[PDB]
Amino acid sequence: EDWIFLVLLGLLMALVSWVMDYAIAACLQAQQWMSRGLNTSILLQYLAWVTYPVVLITFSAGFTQILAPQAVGSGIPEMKTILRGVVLKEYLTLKTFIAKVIGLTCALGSGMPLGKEGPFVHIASMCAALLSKFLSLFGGIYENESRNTEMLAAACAVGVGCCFAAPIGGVLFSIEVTSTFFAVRNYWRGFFAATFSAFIFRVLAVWNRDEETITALFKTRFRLDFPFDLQELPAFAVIGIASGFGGALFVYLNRKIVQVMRKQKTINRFLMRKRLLFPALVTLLISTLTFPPGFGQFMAGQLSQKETLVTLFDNRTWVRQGLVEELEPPSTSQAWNPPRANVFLTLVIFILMKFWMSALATTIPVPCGAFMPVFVIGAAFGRLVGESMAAWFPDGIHTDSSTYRIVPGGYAVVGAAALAGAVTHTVSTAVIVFELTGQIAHILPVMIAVILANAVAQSLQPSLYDSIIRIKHQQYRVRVEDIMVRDVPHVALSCTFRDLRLALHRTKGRMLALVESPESMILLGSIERSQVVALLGAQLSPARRRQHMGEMSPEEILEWEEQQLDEPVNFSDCKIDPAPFQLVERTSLHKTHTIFSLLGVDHAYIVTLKELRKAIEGSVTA
Amino acid sequence: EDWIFLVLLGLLMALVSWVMDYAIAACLQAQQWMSRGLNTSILLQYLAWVTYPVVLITFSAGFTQILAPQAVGSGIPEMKTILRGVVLKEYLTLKTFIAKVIGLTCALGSGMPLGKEGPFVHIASMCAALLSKFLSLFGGIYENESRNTEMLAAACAVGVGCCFAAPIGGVLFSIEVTSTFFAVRNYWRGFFAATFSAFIFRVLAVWNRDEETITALFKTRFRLDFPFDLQELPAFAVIGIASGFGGALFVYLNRKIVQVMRKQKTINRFLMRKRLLFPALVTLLISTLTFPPGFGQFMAGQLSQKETLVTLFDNRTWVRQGLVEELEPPSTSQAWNPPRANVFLTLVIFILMKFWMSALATTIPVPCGAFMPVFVIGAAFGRLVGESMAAWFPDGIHTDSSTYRIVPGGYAVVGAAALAGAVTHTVSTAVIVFELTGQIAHILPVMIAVILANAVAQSLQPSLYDSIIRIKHQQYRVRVEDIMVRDVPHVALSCTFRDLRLALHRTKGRMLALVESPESMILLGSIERSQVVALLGAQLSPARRRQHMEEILEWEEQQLDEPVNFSDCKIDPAPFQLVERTSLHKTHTIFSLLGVDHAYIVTLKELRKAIEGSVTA
Repeated sequence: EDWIFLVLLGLLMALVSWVMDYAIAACLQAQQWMSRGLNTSILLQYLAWVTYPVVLITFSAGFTQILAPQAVGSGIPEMKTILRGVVLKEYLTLKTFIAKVIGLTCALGSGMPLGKEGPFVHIASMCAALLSKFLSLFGGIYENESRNTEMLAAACAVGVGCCFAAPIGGVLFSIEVTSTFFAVRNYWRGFFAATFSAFIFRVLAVWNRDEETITALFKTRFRLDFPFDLQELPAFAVIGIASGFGGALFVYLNRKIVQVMRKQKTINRFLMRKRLLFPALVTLLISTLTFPPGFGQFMAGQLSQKETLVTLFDNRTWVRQGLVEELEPPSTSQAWNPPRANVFLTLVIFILMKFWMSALATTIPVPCGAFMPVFVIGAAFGRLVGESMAAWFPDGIHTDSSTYRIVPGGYAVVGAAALAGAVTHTVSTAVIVFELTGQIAHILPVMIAVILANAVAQSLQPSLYDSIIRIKHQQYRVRVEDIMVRDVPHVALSCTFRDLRLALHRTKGRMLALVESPESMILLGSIERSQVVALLGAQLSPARRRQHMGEMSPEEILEWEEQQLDEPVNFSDCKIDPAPFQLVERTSLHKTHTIFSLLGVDHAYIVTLKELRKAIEGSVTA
Repeated sequence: EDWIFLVLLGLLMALVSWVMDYAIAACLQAQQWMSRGLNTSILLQYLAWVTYPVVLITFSAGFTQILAPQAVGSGIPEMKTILRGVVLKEYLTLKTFIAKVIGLTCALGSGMPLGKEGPFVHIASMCAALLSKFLSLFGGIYENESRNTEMLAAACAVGVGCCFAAPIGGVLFSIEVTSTFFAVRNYWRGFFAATFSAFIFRVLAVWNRDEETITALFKTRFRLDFPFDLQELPAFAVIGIASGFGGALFVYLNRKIVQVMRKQKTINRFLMRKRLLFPALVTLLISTLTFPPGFGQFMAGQLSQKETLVTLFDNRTWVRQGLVEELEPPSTSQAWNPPRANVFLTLVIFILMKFWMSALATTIPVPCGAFMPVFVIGAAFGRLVGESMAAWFPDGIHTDSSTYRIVPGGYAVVGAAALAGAVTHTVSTAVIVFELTGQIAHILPVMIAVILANAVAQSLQPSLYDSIIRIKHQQYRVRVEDIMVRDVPHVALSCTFRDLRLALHRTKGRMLALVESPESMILLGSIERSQVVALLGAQLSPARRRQHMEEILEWEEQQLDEPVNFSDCKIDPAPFQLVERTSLHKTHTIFSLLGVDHAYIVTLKELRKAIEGSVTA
């Protein structure tokens, strides 16, 4: 049951990933062809390069808003809530699936600096849930909510891995971000299905002849014998620490911008009146600023995210390219070398500018991710550091009568992984970059930088997903009993339905306490609403009524039904939930936190969560 | 607090690992020098090659028995119970630490086909606990038990990673074996400390000039551009499936041998009388069977585990060595090519013999691991498959007008990873082998073989560590209430200490419920042992009697009317909570979350006995 479900999930995920990659590649090449074919005049080229991304962003935003507004956003915090016990059923629908897929496809094909990790993991979970209902028609065993949650958790890992074609890093990323306690059984299913999905995706890529064989997406060609020297270790460490700041700073600005979007009343009014104008305006601004013959000469704006990341991982030293540039074809790296600006100046401009472009683009009401822009900007930072170090040591480092030339690509990988970890607070970023590049020779520098960046970022700022979810010994002193109300309705065993209907019209609660006797008061079991509906539906069979012997007003029928309320109730056929939640009134808040973090139950033992959460919010912010 | 603790744990672990590796290398080179220096006569060479491993094994077994018999065994299943909530305090001692370290050193220097991961992770747990106890003198915040368990779990990953110098693979392996529910916070601490463990170990290795730079332990030199072809995918998959059998079979035979070692009364009596003879006898047998000029010519017995594993990872094709063997120095692989036996025959003999050799050596009452023999034998199996495939395709596979030669080293890596995963039921083994080899070019075939082997092994047999711990719709019908005795002693709030001492002398339980009245039975508050100690200490103060102006037991009885206070010391009045009607699935998950033993008193012993009774019928 489980294994075939994972296999099918992986197969459909590989198909979806391949078709989305093909669509975004087609959109990108269409954009490049339109830009190049209108080179006769700068004005027409600017007009096309502006209108195209604007058109795609407006179309995606409008389609997502009309079809399913819940598709807006990354969705990773949403599944964090899902796996913490808060079941938002509205997010897992076919309409939201189509809206999110089309919106993410258009956003990624418009050339916007956005990521796919969030919407794609959301689609992973949604597809797993849809396959769960599809298999439910062939058997009720899938109706279990615990197994559905397990499959959703596995599908998160499957989607994150299929994003990078990295089954290990994807599953580790999902474990870090979507949960705090993870079962090794769920790890097994998630990694298995992610492996199958990556296999099928690579086979499809080979079949389409996009890649010659099953290989890495971001191939590097660093030296394996001597990839790095010991004297390179501390600077690499610095690359981490600064990246941590670059992480802690980033999560700051984004959280501010949305607040500026939310707190300002005039901006809110403009959004409520002209919701499609803001994405159009920001896309206009970014397209104008990244115009290749304009400011794009200082940013290499003619490159999309993929080729930019590939170029940043180049193993050659750009600073020394000026002497051996006669016996090779024109490589892509020449786009980073304008005749008027040095490599270092271009890298600094790209960093300082793409930083705030990504910060603003992450706030757009479209399905998009943030891991890709952070990865690209960190790769640029690492490339800058590596080029600076190579400039400081033109002939490399001397060790044991040998001279080893410094490779800026290793520094770029280090910086990308470190800044991704700093922004996200996840350890798998090293695993993801390792599986993307295909070389683990730089394992120690990347790892040290990632650890340092994650540590300093966690010391400074919480994670970006936590920011989204928050925007979208003295503990023993406080007691819970001080806010408990003694007024609770009780139902006698031999009472009539009059008191029951009076309580139903008086109390809007979802549950009632059916006690055995007022003295012992041993509660035997809760009653579900679906149980009552099923009993009512089955009771109206003519056989039982016969054996247990038109413009009319409904009041007469209601009176007859009231007079016919002397029949017994049965609890044999349908299921009964045997597990109330458990706490003690004197439980320490640490154990409370651990238990509620373990599985995420909204209810405890009647006490409600609303006022307790109000008190907690009033005890932490002040 | 935590971070510096991890840093110190990593530093000491790296130092211990480096000194252990140096000692093992010194013992191995001493054995090789002794064997080579007595080549004048085969009899004396055989005598030395027999006595030396026997001497080290007997010394290790005797020292472990005398100092701390608890150090016997791998230590992983015992650490798993510690993380499941069963606190066996006897294992985490200085004496067990010293005994286990010296036994590991002697056993791995004797040339025995054994591994270190289990005993080494046990060292990790013990040193983390000892560091906690040492620095607890500087602060009380560490006598909390939960944080002690967290650092034990972190040290598990620390030790497993430092074994392979693989920060990611070690932590993931530890998560697979030692726990079923793991916190990402514990992952962070364990991975941090393991990373600095590997860093310091590599720095020390570079300083000692053992390695030129910080690099992989088992360097491979496979082609990075095109490492494998798609037509190689199904055979690689087969390498997994058979390895799964090779896993499920292995865990079988070991569990049988110990059972035969346990059930047989004569062997057991010999063990009580001559416990040092059995390791000596088995060491004599294995040394005789791996004698290099004897049967070792068909098994390459001149090579220990490390160089054997390095040779099995060679990128050259052995079958074709016979034509281009004139312009290179004599490589280690020549040890696998006797003039009388082909490569395939030698590999098959090595497989068939080393399999049962490792199976028998895993049962020895010395601290040893099984991952290294399984890894070596799986590498041999993969090398055999790769050589056979290269023989079937002498010029490689043709793809896109190109011809690519088959590299048996990738097959050896795939087989080793698959069989290690099949034996251990751990997915992480791919990451460990990847960080050891330093190349991830064969990544997809490795994971396919590992997952297939793990699936078939789990379908067939439980894990080796589970075997060790077990040797050392109608489900809903059975209920717990059917085995409960309704008679439980109760203590009234208005009673004297006479009834309390009577209950303590009658009931051996650690805690009792002090209720107000037998009717309401409202438990107001528990009394800790420290509370009783404080009351006893304050009871003997002469100042209270003086200022208010045998026989010891009578005086205490006369002084039983003093007040009690609940202000100074801490009290935890909230024991763990469960429902009697909890279904078995979530019951199993909880008894594996933090893991409990007791619940609400109802005892689990009779239910466990009933479960154990479901096997004979």
